[PDB]
Amino acid sequence: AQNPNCNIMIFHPTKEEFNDFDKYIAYMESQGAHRAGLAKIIPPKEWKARETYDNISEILIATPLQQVASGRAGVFTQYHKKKKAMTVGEYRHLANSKKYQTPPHQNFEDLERKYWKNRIYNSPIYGADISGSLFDENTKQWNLGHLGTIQDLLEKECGVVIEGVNTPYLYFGMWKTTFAWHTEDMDLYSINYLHLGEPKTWYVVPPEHGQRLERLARELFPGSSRGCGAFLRHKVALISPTVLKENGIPFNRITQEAGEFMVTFPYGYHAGFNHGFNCAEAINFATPRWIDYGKMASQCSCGEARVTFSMDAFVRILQPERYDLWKRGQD
Ligand SMILES: O=C(O)CNC(=O)C(=O)O
Ligand SMILES: [Mg+2]
Ligand code: NI
Ligand SMILES: [Zn+2]
Repeated sequence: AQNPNCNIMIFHPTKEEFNDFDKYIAYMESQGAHRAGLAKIIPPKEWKARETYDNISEILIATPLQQVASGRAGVFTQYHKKKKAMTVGEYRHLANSKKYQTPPHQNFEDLERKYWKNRIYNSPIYGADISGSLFDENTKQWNLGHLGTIQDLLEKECGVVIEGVNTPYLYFGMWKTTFAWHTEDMDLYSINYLHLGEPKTWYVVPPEHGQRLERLARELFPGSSRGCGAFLRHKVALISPTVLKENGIPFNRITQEAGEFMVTFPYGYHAGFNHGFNCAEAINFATPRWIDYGKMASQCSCGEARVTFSMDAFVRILQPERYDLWKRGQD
């Protein structure tokens, strides 16, 4: 069995290997990359996402979100307070202001220490889930707006034609912006490209050990667990690496820098934080190996998780028994 310790693997495809996206995902899996839940892909030196980032300041962040924490430094939840719209240029200036800018630090490890010590005492502002793309239309390799769609994959694998679409989303981050512990909708893959700016640190639990993280989370967040048998789908709970180590939960960590891709694999729980002003693009995708995970994915039916239109068909076809309850939670 490849990669039996479930380490995060880093790949360096050549320009020729970068042509066929599906093939390269299946190659990474042949080497055991999915066992970690997360892999890093460094593009060949000849590749670029677009020519420059000099003209993105007029993109609108319609609903910036202030991430307010509650709890203790290593075990907290966050809620998102809506703020007035602002452009990317306005947000960049805000991120770089004295109130929000990255503090002085020695290296990534020191900054990670500072994040876990101090995150809860501040409320950073995040642009999230902004439909759009920064890939040039002429970029033919690993262009996150030109991937094979999940609806087409389900049709190819299972024969059923379904409604829905699959487009990418932009994220604008700042120091301490935080992504809570979660798997993807319907335990899909994700891919994330860091277009510009400061890094993103990731934490990940191997898919084979995801239920260990869920059990800890039910212990640490006991009211939330009583409210919903899949409350991590709310995407609000944080647990630090120190707490995970104290409780014997298997995980790994890695820092993504600008110009790098990260792939998350089905049922790989992940969380993390941004180091400073940055812009990322991400999208969900499927492969044939996903189908079995989609069929078994938990679902939130309490009303909290609310998700895209296109998840309807996935639940309806892959999880017909759960469909009526889940749709009630959508309405
Ligand atoms: O840019 C981001 O914070 C969100 N990314 C993830 O959880 C992911 O791509 O799966
Ligand atoms: Mg612009
Ligand atoms: Ni994710
Ligand atoms: Zn719920």
